[PDB]
Amino acid sequence: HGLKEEMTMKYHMEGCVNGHKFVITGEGIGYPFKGKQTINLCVIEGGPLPFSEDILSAGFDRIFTEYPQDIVDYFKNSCPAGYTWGRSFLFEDGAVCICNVDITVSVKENCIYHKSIFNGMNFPADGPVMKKMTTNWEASCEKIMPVPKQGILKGDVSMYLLLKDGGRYRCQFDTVYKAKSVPSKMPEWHFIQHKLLREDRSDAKNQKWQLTEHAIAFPSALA
Amino acid sequence: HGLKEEMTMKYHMEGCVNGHKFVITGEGIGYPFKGKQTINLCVIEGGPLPFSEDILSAGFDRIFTEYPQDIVDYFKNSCPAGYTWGRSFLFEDGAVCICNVDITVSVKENCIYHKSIFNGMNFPADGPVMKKMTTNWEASCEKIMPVPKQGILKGDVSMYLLLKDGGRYRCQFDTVYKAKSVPSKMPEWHFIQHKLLREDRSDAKNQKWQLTEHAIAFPSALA
Amino acid sequence: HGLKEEMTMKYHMEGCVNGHKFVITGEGIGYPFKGKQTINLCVIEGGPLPFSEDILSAGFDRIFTEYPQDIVDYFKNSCPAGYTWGRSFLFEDGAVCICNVDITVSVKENCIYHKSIFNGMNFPADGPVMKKMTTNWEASCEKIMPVPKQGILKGDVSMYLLLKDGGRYRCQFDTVYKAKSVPSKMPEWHFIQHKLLREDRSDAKNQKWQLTEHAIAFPSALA
Amino acid sequence: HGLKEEMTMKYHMEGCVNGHKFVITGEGIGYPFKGKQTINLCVIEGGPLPFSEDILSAGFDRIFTEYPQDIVDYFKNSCPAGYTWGRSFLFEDGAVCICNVDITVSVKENCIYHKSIFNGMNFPADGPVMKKMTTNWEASCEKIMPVPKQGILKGDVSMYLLLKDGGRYRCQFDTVYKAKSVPSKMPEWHFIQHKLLREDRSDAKNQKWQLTEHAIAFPSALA
Repeated sequence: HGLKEEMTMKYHMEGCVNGHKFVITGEGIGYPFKGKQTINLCVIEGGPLPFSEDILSAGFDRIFTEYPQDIVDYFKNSCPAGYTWGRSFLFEDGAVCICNVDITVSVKENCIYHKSIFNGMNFPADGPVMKKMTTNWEASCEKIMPVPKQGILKGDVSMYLLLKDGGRYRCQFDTVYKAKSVPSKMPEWHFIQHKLLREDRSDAKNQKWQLTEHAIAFPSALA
Repeated sequence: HGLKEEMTMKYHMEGCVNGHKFVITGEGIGYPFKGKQTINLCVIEGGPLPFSEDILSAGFDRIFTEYPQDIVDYFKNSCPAGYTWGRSFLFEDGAVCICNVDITVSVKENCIYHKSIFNGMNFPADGPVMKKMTTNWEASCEKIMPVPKQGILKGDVSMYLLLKDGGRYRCQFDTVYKAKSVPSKMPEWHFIQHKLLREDRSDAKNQKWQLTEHAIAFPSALA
Repeated sequence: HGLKEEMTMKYHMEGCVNGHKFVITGEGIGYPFKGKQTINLCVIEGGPLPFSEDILSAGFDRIFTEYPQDIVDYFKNSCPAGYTWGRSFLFEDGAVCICNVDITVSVKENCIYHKSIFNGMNFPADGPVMKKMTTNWEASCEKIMPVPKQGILKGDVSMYLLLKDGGRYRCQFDTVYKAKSVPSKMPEWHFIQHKLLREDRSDAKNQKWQLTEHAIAFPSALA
Repeated sequence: HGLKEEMTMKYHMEGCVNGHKFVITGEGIGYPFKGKQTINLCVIEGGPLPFSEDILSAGFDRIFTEYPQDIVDYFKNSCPAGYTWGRSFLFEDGAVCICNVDITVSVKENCIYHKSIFNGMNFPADGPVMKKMTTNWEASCEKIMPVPKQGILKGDVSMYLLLKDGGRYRCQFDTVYKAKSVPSKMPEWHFIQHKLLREDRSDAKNQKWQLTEHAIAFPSALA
């Protein structure tokens, strides 16, 4: 579908969180069929961010999911034209974010482009996000489900951002995934398990960090 | 504060709802001290809109609130520099929107400028917003609360959008209002009642409409 | 309708909060047409309660609401047979309660009886409820709406429990009110403003407290 | 822990849903180490129920979960004294239920006893629960999390009840699990996948049905 075992990618995110504007760019290398990716981000406007970077992590691609042969891979089937997705983030302390992403494969470059718009508000000044008290998202299991009359998928995952003191901070992710062309095949409902990690790489020059994700699709374990 | 009994205003909104991009411009006339306004909107890009216009109505100014003398008017006080606000809209069927607005008074024009960004997603294709089945918002009572030590306000109002068949469709609004300069005076908590009405004005050529709002601040009725 | 200007009432509540069982009895005197009541509660089983007594307050009667003559008084019209109500309490930190109440007028004794079942859970051990850090609910405005063709009302109020440190703790109330017998008349939607106050009266032998409420119904102030 | 390869169980549930009171009794057989159970329910008061029986299904035991040897089994370690649990059910259309269950093993009888109290409200008259339009819960993945320093667990699962017309009706479950004796060992966080199936067995004398469940615990799939 215009894809190879190893690919590069590019990222552009513009956002506003609690009224703070920012632009982030980045690049990475991934293995679409192994569901693995490693990416490096740099805050080119609005740095240093007054809020935890961890809230942005999921806003930077389900092409990078190891799918078994007997589950339709809606995301690779959408390539190379690609797909768009929209996601709401509902945090336990009343904060709300929305992210929209447009994904396109460049077959000429073997490179997957990502353009994001990220908007969020109502993070309490004294909460773990504005106080930068977060460390990493916990590993998760997302439910993926088809909307057959519409040729789109929905995702549903209850997420936990782990805190410096050892506590957890919950966020409900609800996602709509939409191929750019009408799919011939639709998957049945299944799960995707994720593990996403951040490592800071900031220095005198820029705020920057590395994200790594490993994702695998699974059917229900029950016969 | 650079305000007069009668003023004009200008509106620019850019947004995206369920992946549909659009731009809307507008102008009107209002009476700040009476808490009354009438505005006319024009869809300039992305029309006709594939969703109900009603979801957008509150995204286009608490300066137009009648305040009694013994309640601090945070919004008028913030003039002529103005203020900003951010709102989440949580609909009963899972849809989520976020709107950010920047408001500033041109004393030389006697005009209030409003620039807004509206994003929304997860409106069901068969729901009243996508099927354009709504008529008007019901009149409402918003609670306004000061945030101690941050010089900002929060707003909380449970809204109902009335449907062509006599139903109601609920949306929870949560707002943060922030003056561009530190306030010297902060209000105690109070209510604001609103009545917001839409009248279509669409050609065979163009999508356009008028909005009127009347808003009044009140303390608790129980003494 | 079996009602007088001054009446007595009786209360029996059984409940479980965070797995703690309790039984509470009470009595009071009220003024139905003036919207005022004072009641006295005594924990006869499960005392002293390991949670804030304030969560229980709204679980012990809209008969005690001053209605203007131009709004239908559904609650008084249901008497003397009475009415039942069911309410969910959704707290900002994830705690959830439900309460069900059965209300009947005894004309022989000029006394309104209240039988309630209160269930709640997921109050965090470190939170204001389990640490008894609450003082009183802030005054409120509830929206009351008729349900076309079911002979019932729905109430919607966003409540705030004031904290010892001066903070607020939010809870969303959603109520279903159901006259025992079919009403001849239904109200249009309106507001009810409430003010509810608690005074501790515990002694050497029982946990005890007094509650007072004043409630008045109003149309929209904008017509 | 007083457990055997094959065991029997007894149930008693008392409840009220939208004001309708009921009593259910039941009996089953199960295989704790294989995570399988089959139970038969009989409505002994308040039959036939005016709501879908499917909302009750999860209210009738995590002892019945196939556990990896390398994950601490909180539930079997609590036996034979047993454990209790509380759960909130937040449906997408605003209905709310709470269930509390007390579980205990009779070693003499090789029998697991369950006593439940189920209360729910705000199911819309025209919704799939009151219109009995549901067929079965879809198979799920619950996240199970230890609570540091309290010796309890929390469960979080986003559940979907399948409808006759092929649609889905969403419910968020949040559970608190509490061993009767303070545990010496706590598990790390993990998943439990479930599949729960209902078959109606109603005759002219009683409303009756069968439930089967298969549940397996898993760690995160990712390294």
